[PDB]
Formats: sequence, structure tokens, C-alpha cells
Amino acid sequence: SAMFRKLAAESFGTFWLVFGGSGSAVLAAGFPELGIGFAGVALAFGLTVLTMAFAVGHISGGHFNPAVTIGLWAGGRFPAKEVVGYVIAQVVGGIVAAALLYLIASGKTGFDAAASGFASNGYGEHSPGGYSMLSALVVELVLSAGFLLVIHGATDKFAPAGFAPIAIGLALTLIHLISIPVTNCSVNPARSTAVAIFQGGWALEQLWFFWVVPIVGGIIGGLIYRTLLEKR
Amino acid sequence: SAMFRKLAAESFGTFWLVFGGSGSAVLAAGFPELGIGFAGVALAFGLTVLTMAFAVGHISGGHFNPAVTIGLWAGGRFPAKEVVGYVIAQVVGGIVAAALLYLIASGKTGFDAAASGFASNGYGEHSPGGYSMLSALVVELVLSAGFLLVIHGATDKFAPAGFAPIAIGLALTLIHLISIPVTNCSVNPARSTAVAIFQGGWALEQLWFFWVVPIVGGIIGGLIYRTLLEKR
Amino acid sequence: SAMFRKLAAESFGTFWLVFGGSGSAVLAAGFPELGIGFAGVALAFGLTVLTMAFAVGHISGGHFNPAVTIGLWAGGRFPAKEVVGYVIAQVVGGIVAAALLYLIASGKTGFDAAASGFASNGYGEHSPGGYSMLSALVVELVLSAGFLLVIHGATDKFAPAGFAPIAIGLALTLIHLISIPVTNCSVNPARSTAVAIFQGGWALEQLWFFWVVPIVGGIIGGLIYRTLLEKR
Amino acid sequence: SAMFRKLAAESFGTFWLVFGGSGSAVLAAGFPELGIGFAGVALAFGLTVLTMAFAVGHISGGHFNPAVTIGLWAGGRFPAKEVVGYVIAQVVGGIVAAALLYLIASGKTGFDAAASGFASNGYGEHSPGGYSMLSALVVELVLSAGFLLVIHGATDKFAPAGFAPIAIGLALTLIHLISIPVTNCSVNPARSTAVAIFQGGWALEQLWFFWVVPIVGGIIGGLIYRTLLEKR
Ligand SMILES: [Hg+2]
Ligand SMILES: [Hg+2]
Ligand SMILES: [Hg+2]
Ligand SMILES: [Hg+2]
Ligand SMILES: [Hg+2]
Ligand SMILES: [Hg+2]
Ligand SMILES: [Hg+2]
Ligand SMILES: [Hg+2]
Ligand SMILES: [Hg+2]
Ligand SMILES: [Hg+2]
Ligand SMILES: [Hg+2]
Ligand SMILES: [Hg+2]
Repeated sequence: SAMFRKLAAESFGTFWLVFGGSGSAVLAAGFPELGIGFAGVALAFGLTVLTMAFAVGHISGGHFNPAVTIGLWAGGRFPAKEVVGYVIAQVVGGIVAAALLYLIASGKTGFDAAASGFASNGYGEHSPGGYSMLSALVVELVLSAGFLLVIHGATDKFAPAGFAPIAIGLALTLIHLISIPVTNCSVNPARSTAVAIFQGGWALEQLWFFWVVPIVGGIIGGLIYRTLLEKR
Repeated sequence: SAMFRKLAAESFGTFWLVFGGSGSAVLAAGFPELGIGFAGVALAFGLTVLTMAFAVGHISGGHFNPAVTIGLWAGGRFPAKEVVGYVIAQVVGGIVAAALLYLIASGKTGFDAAASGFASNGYGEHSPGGYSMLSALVVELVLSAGFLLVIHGATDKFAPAGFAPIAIGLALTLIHLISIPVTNCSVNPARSTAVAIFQGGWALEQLWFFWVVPIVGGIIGGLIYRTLLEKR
Repeated sequence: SAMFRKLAAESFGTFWLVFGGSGSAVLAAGFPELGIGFAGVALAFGLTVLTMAFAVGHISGGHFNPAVTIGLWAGGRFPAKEVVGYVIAQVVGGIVAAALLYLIASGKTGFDAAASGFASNGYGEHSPGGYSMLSALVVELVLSAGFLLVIHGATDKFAPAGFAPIAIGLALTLIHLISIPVTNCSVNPARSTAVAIFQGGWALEQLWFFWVVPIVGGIIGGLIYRTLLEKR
Repeated sequence: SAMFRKLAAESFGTFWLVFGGSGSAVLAAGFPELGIGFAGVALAFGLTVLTMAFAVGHISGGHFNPAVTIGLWAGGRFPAKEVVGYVIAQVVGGIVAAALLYLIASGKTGFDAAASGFASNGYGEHSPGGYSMLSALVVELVLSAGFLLVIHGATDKFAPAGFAPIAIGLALTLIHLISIPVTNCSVNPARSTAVAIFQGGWALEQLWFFWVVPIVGGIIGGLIYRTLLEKR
């Protein structure tokens, strides 16, 4: 209810998102024989958002994502004045989580952030499945837009109350089940940033893409909902 | 509440269903070592319906499926007058999503819609597990009927409110966990259609099957609920 | 509300349970490279109960399981007069689903119910992991008891309303994640029966075990809840 | 409402947690070809807490974990007077479940608790992925703190009612998806203890770590919530 509480909720939320989703990818996805694969990473990402949106969603709205904050602005749901502090809160929470993750991951012989990719988002030569820039662009635009659309709908005043964290968290699992092979799945500029920093090379070079594409997608989803679906 | 809103909700919903479920199948199911398999595809399909039914379900009823619209007509829940616009809305949303998916998938060297099947529904020689037409027929009839039955029950007036998108989305995950090996799992004529178009050959030839079988199953489920379980 | 509705809900429910859970095991669990494994079977089983308990739970109580009906009798929640019709309804629904499953499965070259086991519950030489009779006995007793305990608690008058189908369905997923290697996981005499019939040999010989053990476990869980946890 | 009921709920809860989560790990995680892997263990752990928190959460608060009881004390949510009986109840429930599990597991030829590890928590040479003590320390501190933070938030008075068992159970699945490779994932001193006893060697030697680290993390999460996020 006071902005210090809200920005703390948002850094904790984005922290948890980065630590849990990227942690699952770095520590467990590829573990020999028993590892969780892409489906387990998708689940982990979506569960970070589900659990935190229930935990701190009644404090801050529970965005944990710059593209979500901006998209909700665009959809007429969030004040332009509050946007920048949220985004900074998210970027900070994210970076702390990646630093801790980097520390933990380093306690294993042979760990190499730069060479492994550190769960970084890339396209072209740095796409996991060798998808071109155009494939990356279209998937991130659609998934960002739909994500915002689901966020708008599930938090609409005519939506039964309480269930939004479930709709929204599971939307993020969905989004990763589809798009990890294309881009390692972003839809979240703060998550891309936290991780790019420690990968240190190409992730930092391509980083601009995973800022503008999700934000543009998020605005589009907000606008479609606001203009086509809301009233009544 | 106005029919333009509703038909837009239904094309967005069916779009999301096609993009997410078939996207997960085309981009991620078979990915080397880390791919999501049939269980991840089943989950993705069911999550498209869960997330969209929460998002736009309070606008359109959230059918996203011709066999569901027709089945709810049969069960006395949906007006015959509204049926055709829903079905067209669903077929259109579906086809746009498949076109986008086709674009994304094409950004990978070696992609071949026709040869891979493009997540198309087939039986006999085009069943994934080599199941005969009779196996295809019985599974789609039962799963379509049960699906409609769950949709009817979970949206019954005596069902606790709010939870239907969860019951219904998870019913679709269930349905795919069972039947992907038989038919690649349809229960949805609009999803079969969107994808058949781009596969281009046998999917278009067998396409008639995945229209009539789900619709017949859906009507049967609506009738059983209406006639045997509703009153009271 | 009228007993014909209730017994129909219970046969449909138990049918769905058998068709979906055993169907997933027979058609999809072992599918080459992409199959769902034991985790996908566990999920499918639990989703049958979740989706049907939401669908028809407000009609019949949504037991779908003889050990649950008897256990709820023992826990003081269900009248002894209604028990036998429920159990028959469940056994009938179950057997129809197994017959349909048998038909579908037969549409694949090389299918052999008897040799594959047809998802039958066995111990000793017919345990999937080679577990002895004593291992089978202890796991089924504990899991049946806990299952009844969760059913009692989640449907207690002080439990927030609406959520029981989620608690109960996910309890069944849990129970299969643990015990498929020991017995192929029963906790449900009607599911064991439907499937034993078509396996035709040893499943029919060991069948007596998967009647008495779950029922005894279910009564124990009902009694613990009734006597130790209920009041207040 | 009476302390005998509450302590019984807590031993049953912790019992179920140990039996189900560690059972899934011992009986099913590594099963040839069809086994559940780390993702299935993570799911099983989280489902024990989800199902029991719905079942007995309205009786005892549904902690099932010493680090949760202590963390809720620290967060101003639970009386210091009730703490010790809860912790004993949890340790007892846990140990009974591990003993039963040990009995079941012994019914398979070649079973070796000591050599397999019996799902025990270890670091360094006894980490599953060869993670050092410092990696173990940082992951358990963060995950324990976040877990307490989610428990605090989801049970806050401004959180929609009913949903906490879902937020909290799925937080535990999350936590295991991340950290099984580092420590076999504890965040729960009673679960570590029950299992260490039967592993018999190094698990007992390292056991002190998985008491103090989770408890410290839990207190930290309680304090952050109490001091930074609660009011309003
Ligand atoms: Hg481009
Ligand atoms: Hg994406
Ligand atoms: Hg993300
Ligand atoms: Hg046929
Ligand atoms: Hg089907
Ligand atoms: Hg579908
Ligand atoms: Hg025995
Ligand atoms: Hg069992
Ligand atoms: Hg069962
Ligand atoms: Hg240390
Ligand atoms: Hg941990
Ligand atoms: Hg645990």
C-alpha cells in the first residue's frame, strides 16, 4: 500500500523468478539421466510467478516483469507514474538472484557460465535450436501479447476472484513449453538482463532484442484487451 | 456481452490453443535430450484452455472448440443462433496461429511441415503409433463425450464457482496424455483444420474424420448430461 | 439428489478413471522416445479424479472407488445403506472402460493384453520392480489410509469450500508417483478388477489382494480422522 | 483446536511428506526407462504438502516442517509456547514414515539404503552433483527464506482465502526443481533426520547442517515479511 513495500515485493518477486526459473535451468535441466529437461524448467518458471503472485500480489499487483508493468500501463490498468520504480525494482531483484545463482553454480567442478550460456536468451547462432532472428521475433511478440492478454482477462473485474495467480503462473509455464527451443524463452526483460550480465558475451550483445520485443508485445496485448475485449 | 467481443474472445482463445499446443509439439516435443515429449504437449494443450478460459471465459463462455459449442447446444446450455459465428471465429483464430507457427518453425534449417506432419491428426498409416481407423474412432468418441460431460458438470449451477477453467483445462491435458499415440489427439475440429492446411497432404484427406467424430462425441456428452445427470 | 443420477455419476466417474489412467498406461506410458512414463500415468490418474469430482461431485459425492465409499462409511460420512449400489456402479463403470480400452489397444499390431499386463496390479513376480507381497501390503495400506485421511480432511466442514477435488485428485497423482514400481498402484478395487479381467491370468489370481488391502486401508484412514482429528 | 488434534495433524502431515516425497525418490525416481526423475520427485514433495495442508491445515496451521514452525514464530504468526511440541510431532511423524519406507524398499532384491543414500541430504562428496558446502549453504538459505516468505504472504489476511495450500505446496515443488542436484533438497530438518537415520553413515554426520541452515533461512524469511512487507 506504501511504495517501499511495493518495490520490495517486486524485487523479491523478480528475484524468485530469476533464482528459481534460471536456477532450475542451470542446476537441474541437463543433469545426467535424472535431470528435469525443458518441461521442468517451464514448470519452475511458472511456479515462481504463481507462488509469488499469491504471496505478494496483494501488496504490489505482482508484475515481476518490465513488459508486464508497461503492458498494464498500456491496457489502462497501471499508472505511468509508478512504472519506472517497478522496472528498476525488477531489474535489481533479478540481478541479485543471478549473482547468488552464479555463486552456487560455481561450487561445481567445470562450471562455465560463458560457455554454457547461463540460461541466456539468444537468437540465430545463440538460439538453442538454431532459430533465426525472425523466428525469435514472432514467438516473443505473440507470447508477450498473449501473456498480457491473459493477465488482463484473469484480473478483469468480471473474473472470479482469487484465481489470477494460477491463470498467470500457468501461462508462463505454457509460454516456456513452446519457446525455450527458439530463444530460451524471455518474455521478461529483467530475467534476460540478470543472466546476460554473467554470461558476459553474446547475451549482452543480443540483450537489446529481449528488451524491445517483449515490451512491444506486452503493449499490444494490453491494447487489444483495453480496446477490443473489456466492455460491456 | 456484445457479440463482437465474444467472437474476438473465441478467435483469440482458439488461436492460443493452436499456437501453444501445436507450437509445443512442433518446436519442443522432440528436441534432442531435453525435449518435452508427449506429456509436455498434453500439459501445454490443457494450459492454453485453462489460461484463456480464466482470461476470456467471462466474456464468451470460453469454448475455443467447435465440438464444445455444438455439444453445449445439445446439452441445452448454448443457443443454436450463436453456434455458427463461434465455429467460424474458432476456425479463423486457429488458422492464423498455424500460419504464425509455420513462419516460426521455418526459421530452423531442415524444417519440413509435410514430412514431419505439422502436429496433424491422422489415423491408420498416419496414426503416430499405427492405430487403425476403429481405434481412432472409439478414442475420439469417448474423449469428446467425457470432455463435454466434464464441461457440463463443472459449469453446472450446483458446482462451486470459479473452478471450471481448472477442471476443463486439466481435462484436456488428461485427454492428450491418453490419445496422442492413437490420433495425435484432436477432440477439436478447429485445431485439426488449422494444422492440416499446412501439412498439406494426408491431414487434409483425413480431415473430415476429425470434424464429424468429435462433434458426434460432444453431442453425446451434452445429451447424457442433460438427460441423465442434471436434475434434482 | 435421486439415486439413479448418483449411481450414473459414479459409473461415469469410475469409467473415466479406468479409461484415462489405464488408457494412458497402455497407450502412452512406454511409447518410444516420446512416451509419458510413470509420471505421466500418475498425472493422468489424478486428473481423472480431479475433473470428474468437479463435474459430478455435487451429484454423488464423487467417490469413484469402493475403498473410498467404504472408508467414508467408516469415517461417519456416508450411509451404510448407500454403499453397495455405489460399489456396483463403480465396478460396472470400470469394466465398460476397460472393454473399450481393450478394443482401442487391439487396433495396434502386436498388442498383447496378457503378456503386457494390461496395467494390472500385481505383487511378487508380477510387481513391476520385483517387490515382495509384504512391500505391496504396506504401501497399499499406508496410501489407502492417507488417501482416505486427505478425503476426510479436505471435505471437513472447516475446510474452505470448492477445493476438495484439487486436494483429492492430486493426492492420487502423488500416490501413483510413489507406488507404481511396487504394485502398479491400486488403492482402487474397481480399477484393479476392470483391468484384471482382460489381462486374464495372474491379475485375476492376485485380484483378491487389491480388494481387501485398499478397503482395510480406507477404513483405517476413515477411523483415524473420525476418532483423532475431527472435533473441536 | 485442542493440542492433541494439532500434534496428530502435524505428525500425519510430516509422515505423508516423508513417505511420499522420499518414497517417490527411493522407489520410483531412478526406475529403468519409465522412472519419474527429479521432476517427479519435486512434484511428489510439493503434492504431499498441498494435499495435507488442505486436509489438516484447518486443524494445525499445517507446517509439517520445523523450519516453517520456527520461521512463523519469527514472523509473529505462531506462539513460542507451541513451537517445541510441533517440532517433536514432525520429527516423530517423519521417522515412522522413513521406517515404513525402509521396510517397503527392503522387499526388492539388491536394496541398499547405505549405498544408495536413502534420499539423504548431503553436501560436498555427498551432494548428488558434487556441489561444495558453500553452494549447499547459499541455496538452502535462499530457498528456506523464500519458502517462509511465500508462506507468510499466501496466509496474509489480505490474501484471497482458500488458496494458500496451493501456493505453498507448489513452492515446495519449485524448491526441489532447483536444488535436488545441490543437496538432494532439504528445507525441512524433520525430513533430513528421518532419512539420515536409515542411511546410517554420512547423512548422520552432515545432519547438523540441515538443521541450522533451513531454520536460519526460515527465520530470515519470517523477519523480512514481518518487518518489510506486512503493513499497510
Ligand atoms: Hg528480424
Ligand atoms: Hg518467448
Ligand atoms: Hg520469464
Ligand atoms: Hg471406422
Ligand atoms: Hg482423442
Ligand atoms: Hg485440442
Ligand atoms: Hg504379506
Ligand atoms: Hg498403492
Ligand atoms: Hg486408482
Ligand atoms: Hg560453508
Ligand atoms: Hg534447498
Ligand atoms: Hg522437504
